[PDB]
Amino acid sequence: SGAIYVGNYRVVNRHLATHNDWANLVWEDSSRDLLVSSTTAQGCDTIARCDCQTGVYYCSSRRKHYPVSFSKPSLIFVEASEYYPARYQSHLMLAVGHSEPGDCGGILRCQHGVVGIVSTGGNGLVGFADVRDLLWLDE
Ligand SMILES: C[C@H](C(=O)N1CCC[C@H](C(N)=O)C1)c1cccs1
Ligand SMILES: [Zn+2]
Repeated sequence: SGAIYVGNYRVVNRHLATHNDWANLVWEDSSRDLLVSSTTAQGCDTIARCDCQTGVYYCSSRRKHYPVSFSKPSLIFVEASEYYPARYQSHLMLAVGHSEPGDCGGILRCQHGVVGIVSTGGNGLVGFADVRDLLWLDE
């Protein structure tokens, strides 16, 4: 569970999107595990516009924030699940750290703002769906 609220937008994991999210759809990318829906209320999360590779993420399965070094967004293979078949997920960043099913949605932040949200995990690794390239979220 977890979303980013910037302007009139809500950024969630596509596999966790609700009926309301789909009925108020703006953009969705299955390959990125991302969905953006429209909100009535105005959001105040600052999206980072950078090439930072160090940050801090929220881990609900531990109730702790964790500093991580993370990779640059890229096509990483992700194993089959009840939401998607085996495939390469684009714009994915990996870090050594704890992630469990229930942790998707946790925000990764650097000094510049929100970088992305927890999207994958397992094997002592955590994967983040990057949002920095989505410049339309600001306007
Ligand atoms: C094993 C599972 C995972 O990697 N999944 C399932 C949920 C959907 C993920 C995806 N991005 O396709 C893959 C997770 C462990 C920790 C957080 S999610
Ligand atoms: Zn940054």
